[PDB]
Parts: sequence; C-alpha cells; structure tokens
Amino acid sequence: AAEISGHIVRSPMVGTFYRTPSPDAKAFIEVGQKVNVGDTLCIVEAMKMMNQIEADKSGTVKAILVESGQPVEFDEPLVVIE
Repeated sequence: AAEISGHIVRSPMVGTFYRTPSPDAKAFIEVGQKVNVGDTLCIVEAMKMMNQIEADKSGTVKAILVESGQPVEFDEPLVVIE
C-alpha cells in the first residue's frame, strides 16, 4: 500500500534536509507543530544553499523520515506532516 501519505517534503532534488536554522536553536519544525500555508517548514539545502520550504496546505508534522542535516536524493521523504 503506497498511498494515504499525510504530507511529507521528500527532497525535491538531490539536496539536504535540515531542521535547525541556528546552531543549537529551536529547530525549524518538530513533530507536534501544526504548519499552515505560508509557514516555513525546513531547509532543503539543494547543491549547498538552503531552500526553505513554505507550507502549501497547512498540516501537522508527524515525523522526520530523514535525519536532521544530511544530503538526500529526489523523492527522499524527510519531514512528514499529517
């Protein structure tokens, strides 16, 4: 069964996933927070430059299939959202 996917942010490309804008900060997003259209999610460092993501239909983080800060490949779900 490959469907019913809540709302992940699979690295749109061969970039990197992130959840901390500042060194030891309050992270970008964590399971429990309810995102909302126009609400920066995480950083998609594509090539090396951050690529902040803005909600497209709100939602609620459910888990980070991907680590925190590391490279990834297209279709590589990182931040899961309900």
